[PDB]
Amino acid sequence: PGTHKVYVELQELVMDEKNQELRWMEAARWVQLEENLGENGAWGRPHLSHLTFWSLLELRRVFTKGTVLLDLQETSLAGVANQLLDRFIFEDQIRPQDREELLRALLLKHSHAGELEALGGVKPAVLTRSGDPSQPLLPQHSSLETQLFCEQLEKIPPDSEATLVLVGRADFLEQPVLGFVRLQEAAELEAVELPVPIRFLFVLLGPEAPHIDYTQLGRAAATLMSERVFRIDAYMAQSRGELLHSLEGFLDCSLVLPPTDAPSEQALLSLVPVQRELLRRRYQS
Amino acid sequence: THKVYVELQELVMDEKNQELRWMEAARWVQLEENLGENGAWGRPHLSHLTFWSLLELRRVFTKGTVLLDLQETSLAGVANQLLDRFIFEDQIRPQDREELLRALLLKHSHAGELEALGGVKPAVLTRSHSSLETQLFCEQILEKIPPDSEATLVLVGRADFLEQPVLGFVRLQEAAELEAVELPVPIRFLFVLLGPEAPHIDYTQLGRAAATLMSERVFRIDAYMAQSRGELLHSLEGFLDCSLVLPPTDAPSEQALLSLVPVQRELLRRRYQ
Repeated sequence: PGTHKVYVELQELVMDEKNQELRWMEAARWVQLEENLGENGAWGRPHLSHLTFWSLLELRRVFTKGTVLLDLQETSLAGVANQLLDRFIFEDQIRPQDREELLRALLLKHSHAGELEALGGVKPAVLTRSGDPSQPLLPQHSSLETQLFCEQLEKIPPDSEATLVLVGRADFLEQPVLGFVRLQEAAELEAVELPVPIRFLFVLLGPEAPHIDYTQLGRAAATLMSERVFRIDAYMAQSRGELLHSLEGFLDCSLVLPPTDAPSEQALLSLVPVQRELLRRRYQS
Repeated sequence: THKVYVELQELVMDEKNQELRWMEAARWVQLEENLGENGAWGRPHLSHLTFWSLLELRRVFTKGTVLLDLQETSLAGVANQLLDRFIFEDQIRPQDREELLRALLLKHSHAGELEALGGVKPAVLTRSHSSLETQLFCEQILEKIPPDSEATLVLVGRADFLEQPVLGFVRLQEAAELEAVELPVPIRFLFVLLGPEAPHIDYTQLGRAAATLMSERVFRIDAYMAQSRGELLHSLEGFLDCSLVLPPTDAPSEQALLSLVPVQRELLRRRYQ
């Protein structure tokens, strides 16, 4: 009752091919393991969530100055978006001119995998000063997980609550912004098709910047939400400082594996004690 | 192109005489080997890195002091030019120059001499917990080094009088066999990481990150043909692009690490092409 297991969904602002109207569509989901959604429309193989260094860099940077709304007494996604944008303006995260377009982007239709066969496809999109969507200026890199696992719901616990992670690109925004919202009571939103109530909202919006991949940033946020210690801390957090402390503990026990010319598959096994001790340090203090 | 042998040395004190000196801490030939207490080299292992180590390595490399094709054959001249360029780039004050020169010119001890010293303890420079790798690999060379190999020396120290952490990257015009520091192969690259006590900075981890960076073939080639600090920075950004982070997870360790094999093989496909 105090804490629940968390199902995480990552959704990205994308362009559909048939009508060229930008819409929210899920890209990956976390039920104790990450499943990615390919271009064909079938979920890939579940796998352990590996994070890039830059994604964790940017997650820490946007979380340090991030906006958090804890125990927010609201039930609808529109009201939550209104409150988050008001707190964004209060914290100088966004300018008041950005509010109308950010709101109009937040209540777009949240689609799922079932619409991929109906629609022509999905393409990455960037939201402009007006309502028009654009083609991203920075070079496009295909998703690594899509290239690895994609190309070829009964596991959800009954008392689990959902977490929605929304990543979007907006060229008119001055800097990337983080929005973390914990609802006072878990509420069923139209954003998630599943009958799992929503407790947490992750909103990561920003302009195109070097070393910032918003898909990878959303993956890092979702992996952090799927971590047991951070999940408990987010449930019990009463301020942004507790979330930041949990994130520092998360990064202290993260294992960074640098490039090496010879992947032997046996020198990798030499880091089993390292992984065990890092998990011990994460679980103890 | 040359094969590398990286050597990490740290500023320490000896119990018997309380004298500051540079002590062997780890070496890189093909995998990382750490020196623990009692003077026994640990098991060879993959050079895993911490998030904060690579963080601060990038931070101090961005403001790094880079000397390339330096025409010196002794450690004293390299140190003199390095602190002169430190003063020129305003990394350190001119008053700390004498003390830093005194520190960089202390005796460089090695594995064989550790037992005769009656122990070695970590030290911090004044102006006047055990390592994870030791805990997990050390509780229990010339043949391996290729003939046409050149060595890298990573010098790591703590100096409270310094205001900020300072990185100095020196590349020699010709490989030199320094008399002060004895190595099986001549020194070419010289990493100098100094600074005060600061949050999220473990200087052992900074030196390990620098040594792992220098052991990487692509960065080694780039530093061989680098002509400015920007090229080194770009190679470091590519290194971090290919860097993979494993978050703390409850999966079984063997399967958890084996899942990273295809991710690594894809992540390094165009790096070595």
